[PDB]
This record gives sequence, structure tokens and C-alpha cells, in this order.
Amino acid sequence: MVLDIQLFRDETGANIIRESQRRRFADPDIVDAIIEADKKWRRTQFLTEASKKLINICSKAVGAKKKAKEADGDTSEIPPQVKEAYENGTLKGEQVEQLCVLQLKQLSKDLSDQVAGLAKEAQQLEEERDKLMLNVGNILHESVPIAQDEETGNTVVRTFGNTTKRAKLNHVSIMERLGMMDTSKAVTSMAGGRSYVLKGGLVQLQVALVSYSLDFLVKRGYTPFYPPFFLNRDVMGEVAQLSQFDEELYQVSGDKKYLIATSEMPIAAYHRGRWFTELKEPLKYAGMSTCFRKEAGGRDTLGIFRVHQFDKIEQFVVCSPRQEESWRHLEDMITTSEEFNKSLGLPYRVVNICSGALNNAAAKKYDLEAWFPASGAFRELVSCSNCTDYQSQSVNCRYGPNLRGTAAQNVKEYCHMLNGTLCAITRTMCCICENYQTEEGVVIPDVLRPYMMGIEMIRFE
Amino acid sequence: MVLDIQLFRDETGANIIRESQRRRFADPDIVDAIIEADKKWRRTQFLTEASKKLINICSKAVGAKKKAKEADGDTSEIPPQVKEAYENGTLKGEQVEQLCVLQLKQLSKDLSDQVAGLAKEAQQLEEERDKLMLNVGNILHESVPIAQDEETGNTVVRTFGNTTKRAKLNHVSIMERLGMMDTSKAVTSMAGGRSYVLKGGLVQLQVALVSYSLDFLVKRGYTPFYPPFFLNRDVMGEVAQLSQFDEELYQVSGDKKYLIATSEMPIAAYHRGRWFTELKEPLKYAGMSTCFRKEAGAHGRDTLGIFRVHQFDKIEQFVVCSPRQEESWRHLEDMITTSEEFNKSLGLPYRVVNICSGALNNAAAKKYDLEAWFPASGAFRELVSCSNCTDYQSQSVNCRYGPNLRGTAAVKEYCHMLNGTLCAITRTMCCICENYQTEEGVVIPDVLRPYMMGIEMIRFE
Ligand SMILES: Nc1ccn([C@@H]2O[C@H](COS(=O)(=O)NC(=O)[C@@H](N)CO)[C@@H](O)[C@H]2O)c(=O)n1
Ligand SMILES: Nc1ccn([C@@H]2O[C@H](COS(=O)(=O)NC(=O)[C@@H](N)CO)[C@@H](O)[C@H]2O)c(=O)n1
Ligand code: NA
Ligand code: NA
Ligand code: NA
Ligand code: NA
Ligand code: NA
Ligand code: NA
Repeated sequence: MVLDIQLFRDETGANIIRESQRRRFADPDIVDAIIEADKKWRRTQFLTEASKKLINICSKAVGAKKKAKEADGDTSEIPPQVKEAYENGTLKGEQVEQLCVLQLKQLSKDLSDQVAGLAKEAQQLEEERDKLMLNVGNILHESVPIAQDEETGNTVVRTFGNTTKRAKLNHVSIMERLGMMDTSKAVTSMAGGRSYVLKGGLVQLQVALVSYSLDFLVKRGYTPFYPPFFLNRDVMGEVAQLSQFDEELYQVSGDKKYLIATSEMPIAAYHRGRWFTELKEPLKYAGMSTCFRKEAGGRDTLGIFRVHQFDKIEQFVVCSPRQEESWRHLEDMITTSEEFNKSLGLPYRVVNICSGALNNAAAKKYDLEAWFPASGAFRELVSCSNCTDYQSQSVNCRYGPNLRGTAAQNVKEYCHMLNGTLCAITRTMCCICENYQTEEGVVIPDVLRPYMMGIEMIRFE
Repeated sequence: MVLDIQLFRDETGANIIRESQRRRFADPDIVDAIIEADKKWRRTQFLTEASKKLINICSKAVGAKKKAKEADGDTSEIPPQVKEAYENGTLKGEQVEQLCVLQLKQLSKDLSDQVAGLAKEAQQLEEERDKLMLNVGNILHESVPIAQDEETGNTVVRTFGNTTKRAKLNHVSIMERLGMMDTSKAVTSMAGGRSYVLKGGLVQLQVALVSYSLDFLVKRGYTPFYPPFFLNRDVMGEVAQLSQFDEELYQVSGDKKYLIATSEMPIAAYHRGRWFTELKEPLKYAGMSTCFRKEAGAHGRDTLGIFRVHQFDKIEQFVVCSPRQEESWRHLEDMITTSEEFNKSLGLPYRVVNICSGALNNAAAKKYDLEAWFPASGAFRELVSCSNCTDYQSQSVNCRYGPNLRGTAAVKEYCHMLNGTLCAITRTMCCICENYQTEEGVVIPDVLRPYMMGIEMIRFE
């Protein structure tokens, strides 16, 4: 499944989706195309159910006639009114019982052929419906700025620190003079473009950030989560769009698998087919993994700002879909990322991403863009998104009572899910280097010193 | 390049290799097959050099004739005696100078065609020689025990701690009862066999081990080294045996690459084509990486828990040193002592074993394994391997040593290289769990507590 069909079948729900499509600069007509494909699909299902019941009647009639030792009959030919009736879903059980054993055996096979034909029609309509559902965005939060272009369209929500600060050397120049980063042909001729080696103090800083970030989230009630870095094609397909297979995901062969681009992928996939009857407390995971990205879509080629391989500590929340609880968690998650950057003393701004720039799963997204003083620019360090029930529909992670036997339950409920960067390690190191540089090297932010043998500064070579 | 040919061309050197082959229970005749392949190769090179010189003589002779306005000649037809002479490498320049311009032009083209054919023959002979060299073992150290089978042949050299104590639960049972390890279908249906999720206290323990292990080597003068996790086919081929591609290495497609099985692979490859004139101090690296192994040779062995998984963190010792005065043998002793001191600091009992000649991999001239005591499993299990690869890997990656001056003509010196596990993280976690178990959970070894928020124990759920 891509999305549950239930909201599309509801008049109010379909209007809510069309409005959200318009507000995202996406196509509202996709809603109408899904409704039409589902209408044809429901017809195949109505005919399937009618004909499966008629197959059972044939089996029961053959049994009754053979137990009563009745002769098979003269013909196996089906009357034209019988064929017309089952093709239209109007064949009655009384007309079937009037047939002889030979005809009942023929009719059971013909009805089985019709069910096989209807299943192929149903599968083609499911493929059409699912492909259209891939172009349906999550319902926008009402606070999302309406604009197509990120450059002008995003809204600045908050700022921290000296965001006009200027510094001498950029992160590339700093990491070169430290002698602790190698992005030369000695590395790229071994491992391809955007590959790197870190040495000495920069590796100590990398480990200090990993450990400090994990502890930062443990103190806030998150459970550390270390995932497999591979996902099979079918499972990856539930947690990644088709454009990610082309532009972002490496394929691994040992079944063919894909390297994860973020711990968000295996954490979301870990909840596939689950059902939580209540979530009085949300599930909070502190994802820790290496991330692998093809970066196929020559921007930021220098240093370790945008590399294929990088560590990232992630916030991931699974919560009740009721009373807009996920919207409270979104605010906590961006506040957590902000508190983290304030503890490192990195200046930044928080932006509310415009409607035309949001990926399909996000109902709302906040980015924290840190100020790079030598580069003289705000650069994305963090994305925090509320995916409401969008990913939960794709992985089938249910919530609350099941429909059957519960008179008050008329809708299939799904958990809400959110994800938010806590620390993307290599890009944070670039930001630290620019912000903490001196003529002697890079000063270690105070909070990280106990995490790297009390080192106060890493020196230029 | 696989091995340097110099030792094979020397009568004494060839006998040293043959003797080492016999001592390893390997084929001594491989030395003779290499000499023969090299004899045929040297013949293609003698003819190539002779014919290249004759092409230059043709060009100079045409130039002199054109300047003098000598008639171009009656025919371009080459005397059969001339063809026979250049095919045998006996054609003299004085005879070439007797030809007319038309014959000199024809001969230059014929000689260029011969050079092209000889280059194809040389390529085939180089491939043959290289395939045979892969089956040549490194020259064994004189102290290596001579035996085929590890069970009886390996020698126990040292023991530490209580190696007879028994315990109730094995590492699998403990990690299950902690509720901190998931190896169920929720994980294997998304990531395949031997895949896992770690949660909570076990992730905190994993990070504590990574950071403590890195600091342990920093205090001993090793430089932290964080490598790329991919290597191209050609580069991986210089640091991995043929059997590793089939049994151990995952292929990545983004130019085809391979995931690293250990940071030893990219650290050795980082030294390719390098030439250190002197190494008054050795190069000491503390490799830190995730490791990826297909474990195809295991075939349903150590399937349970995280003892032998496809993906695991490992902290590695890697040394590049002078090939002179038996220095690398002093480094091997220091490296195994470092791994011993590390396990003593964790309070883990173990034995150190000197690996017999028949069980050594081709690159190792000597290897020590540290096998820790698993009290509930009731067995010594390998946690560490420390090898002196002398100049074997250096010949493959072309890492030279010694005076490097203008005017030096055709004994080539190579650096020595050593590698040794400091901590294989998941396997050390299994060992800690068995040794530190109580009725309530797992006690955290004292030295790791500051690396995991002062936590003294992780509790059963
Ligand atoms: N090659 C790259 C690509 C990205 N990044 C950094 O990862 C952060 C999260 O990536 S995300 O794609 O914006 N969202 C996610 O992955 C969500 N799971 C939330 O974490 C970015 O904000 C950027 O700072 C990098 O450092 N190198
Ligand atoms: N699937 C697996 C396979 C191995 N290991 C652990 O890696 C150690 C080093 O591996 S090595 O293959 O024995 N040598 C090396 O890789 C060298 N570079 C020295 O480190 C083993 O001694 C074992 O304890 C594991 O934990 N899981
Ligand atoms: Na300012
Ligand atoms: Na810059
Ligand atoms: Na982003
Ligand atoms: Na109901
Ligand atoms: Na066991
Ligand atoms: Na080993």
C-alpha cells in the first residue's frame, strides 16, 4: 500500500486533499483520478465476491446431486442467460441449482476463470491507483508558507547568536591546515569522488560529537537505536520515493539491498505491519548510523560539507494520531535540535519550509540553518518533519481499535511519525571549525572537551 | 603488481621462497612456474626494447635521406633475413641503415605491429605471473610452529585471568533478556540473514567501547584514522586475496566498488605508490570503521546473536615501519601486548596463540591470536588477530623505502606493514556480557563507565 483509500472515498476528505494539492502547487486532479480507479476496482471486487459465492454453490450442488446418485447429465454447455448474469453480477443461486452436474462443473471452472480475469484487472487498477498516490502530498499544516521557491519562500521563525559574524578561513582551508583531512587523489583514486580520510584530532572530534549527541538524546528520554545499514528493495520502497533510488541510494549485492541514507529509513521500516492500541507515551528513538548518499543531483564539492558517507544522530518519534499530539512533538524536536546547537555555541536561524519545497511525506518541516562565518552563509544542518500518518500508511503501522466488532470505529487509524536531525557529524564539524578558529587552530567547544580527553584545541600543522 | 620479481630471479632468494612454501605445506613448484613465466615475459621485453630502438633508427635514417634528397627507392619490400632478425632480436642498426626510404617506412610499421603483438603477449604473461604470485606465501618467521592443523599445531604462548570459571547464560540469552538486541523477523525480513538492531544500554556500551578503544590507542602514540568504507575493484584487489571477493566482500554500485571488511584495507591502500626514504619513527594508525563481511565461508555457523554478524565496528592497529634491523618484529610484540593490555583493562580472561604455518594467510609472516574466555559458552574464542605482513602487502600496493635520489639505476626496498585488532566491538560486547552477568543484568566494566554516563549496570527487562 501507498496510502489508505478511505479519505479519497469521503466527499469532505477528497476536498481536503484537493485543497492541500493546490496549496503545494501540485495537481488536485490526481484525487479525481484515484477516485475513478478505485470505483473500477470496487466493481471488480463486487463481481469477485458474487462469483466466489456462486463457485461454492456449484460445489455444494455437485455434492448433493452425487450423494443422491443422480446422473451427470446430457450436456456441459452453459445457457447464454447464465453467462450474461455472472458477467453482470446478477446470477442467482436458484438458477445455478437447476443445472446438471456436468454444467455445474463447467460453470465452476468458468467462474474461476472470470475471478482470475477480475484479479488481473484489479491488480492493474491497484498499480494505476498506487502510482497516482505517489504524487499526492501529505495534508499541509495551516501554518506552512505558500510559495514555490525556497530562496524567497521560506519563513525565518527564530535566530540565535551572532548571525553576522565573519571569520578568516573557511572549513576547507581550516581542515587542510590542521593536516587532519585528506580529500586528495590519494583518497579519490581509491574510493571515488567526494570520498575522504579523517585523521587525528578531527576523528577525536567526530567521536566526541557522536557520543555527546547520543547522551544529549538519552537525557531527553530517547532510546538509542543502532540499525542495519542495508534494506531489501521491497522494504526500502516503503520508506523511500522512486527519485531516491536514482539520485541517492547505493545498491549492494552479496537478495539485492540498498545502503541507508539515514537511520530514519530502518527505524520507520522497523514499525512495518505493527499495531499499537494506545501510545500513552510516544516511542522515541535516537538513531545512530553511518549514512550513504549518491548525491547525484558539482555543488559543495570542497571538503566534508557534502560527502557520500557521514555519521548522523537522528530523532525519531512514533505517537498517537489523536488530539494533534504529533504537532506538540514537532515543536519539542526542533527545540531539541536548537538546544543542541546552542550548547555547541553555533549561531543559526530556524526556517519554516514553503509548501512547494516540501517533500510529499512532510505536513510541515523546520530546518535549522547554521551561520558559517567565513563562508558568509546560512547552511542547512538539520531538518525536523512531521510526517503525520503518511509514512505509517506506506509501512502499515496501525493505531487504535480495528473496524470489525467496534460499532464506534468507522475509520482505520494509523500512528503518526516524525523525524528530525539531531547532529549530522561532518557538516557540524565544518561549522565548528569556522566558528571556533583562531590563528593557532580550532578551539574545542566546552561541552565536547570531556568527550575528547579534555582537549581544549586542535592545532594547525 | 602482486609481488616484486627480484627475489624469484636470485638463486638464493628462490630457494628461500621454496623452503618457506614447504614449511607452510604449500606448493614449492609455484616458484619455478613464476621464474618460467618471467623468463617468457623478459623475452617479450628484450624484443620490445630492441624493436623500439630500431624504429628510432628508421626515423633518423629517413630524415637523413630526405635531407640529402636520396631517391626513395625501388620497393618497400623487406628482405626475409631482416624480418627473421627483428623477430629474433638480432637486427643491427648498421643493416637497417642499408635500406631505402620505402623499406625504412615499411619496416617502421612492421616493427610497430611487432611491438603491439609483443605488448599483448607480455600482458598475458603478467596475468599468468600475478595469478601464481597470489599463491605464494610470505616468507615465514623462524619462530612460526610448523603444522597443517590449528587444533594441534597452534602454540599457546600466554594466558591471563580465570580461564576455567563457568557462567549460567551465554551472550545470546543475556542480550535477549536485556530486551536490547533484536535478531527476529522484524529485522531479518528487512535486512537479511545475520542482521540486527541494538537498543538502549547495548548501543551506549557499543559507543563506550568505540571511544575508550580509540583513546586507548591515542595514549599509545597511534593516530586516529577514519577511512572511506568503499574501495574501487583495482585498489581492493591490491589489499584483498581472490577468495575474499567470493566469500567476504559486498559489491556496491552507485564505477563498481566493494565495502571494506576491516580498516586495514583502506589504511594499506592509502599507502599505495608511497616512498618513505627513512622511517626514524614508524607510522602508527588507530583505524576506526564499520566492517562489512558476507561470511559466505561460515555457512550456518555462529548464527546466533551478534558474535559473527555481517556489520560491526572495529578499532584497528596499523603500523608502517622500516624494513631494516628486524624492527617490524619489535612492533609485532608491542601490538599483541597492546591488545593484551586492552583485554586486561576490561577484566576479560584470555589466551594468546602463535598461529601454525599451515593456517597462516599468505600475507602474514607470523600471527598471534588473542582468544578470550567465554565462561557460559565454556570456550576460548578469537577476539583479535595481530600479524606482521613484513613487505608482502607493500609489494602489492607499491610502498617503497630507502634512498630515493636522481641517478639511481635498476635491490628495491619496501616498507614493512603490520595490522592487529584492538577491539572488534560486537564480539567484545558478547564476551563482556558472559563475564559480567549477574542475576539482575550485566555489570559495566569499570573503565567503560565514564564513557557511558557513569552507568554501572544494564538491567534485564
Ligand atoms: N550528503 C549529506 C546530506 C545531508 N547531510 C545533512 O543531513 C541532514 C539531514 O538530512 S535530510 O535529508 O535533510 N533529512 C533526513 O535525513 C531526516 N531523516 C532528518 O535527519 C541535513 O540537514 C544535512 O545537514 C550531510 O551532512 N551530508
Ligand atoms: N564477522 C566477524 C568477523 C570477524 N570479527 C572479529 O574481527 C577480528 C579481526 O578480523 S580478522 O579478519 O581476524 N583480522 C583483521 O581483520 C585484521 N585487519 C586485524 O584486525 C576477529 O579476530 C574477530 O574477533 C567479528 O567480530 N565479526
Ligand atoms: Na550581528
Ligand atoms: Na566557502
Ligand atoms: Na533537509
Ligand atoms: Na466498526
Ligand atoms: Na554459546
Ligand atoms: Na583472525
